[PDB]
Amino acid sequence: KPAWCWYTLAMCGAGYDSGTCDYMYSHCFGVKHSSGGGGSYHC
Ligand SMILES: *[C@@H]1O[C@H](CO)[C@@H](O)[C@H](O)[C@H]1NC(C)=O
Ligand SMILES: *[C@@H]1O[C@H](CO)[C@@H](O)[C@H](O)[C@H]1NC(C)=O
Repeated sequence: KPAWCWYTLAMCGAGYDSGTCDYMYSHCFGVKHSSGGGGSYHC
């Protein structure tokens, strides 16, 4: 994994954050869930 994530422990969401995440929603933990596809950037 990159220098942003760590594992699938799923820290945030369980009080670790203001229930708020970032890199996790980037399909790094497997918690995010959408109807379409997402996971894109305006690079
Ligand atoms: C969550 O963020 C709020 C500010 O938006 C802050 O006041 C609060 O202490 C934070 N809580 C945690 C667990 O990070
Ligand atoms: C596009 O931006 C990404 C970072 O979001 C960067 O890693 C990549 O090198 C950039 N590619 C080009 C062609 O600018």
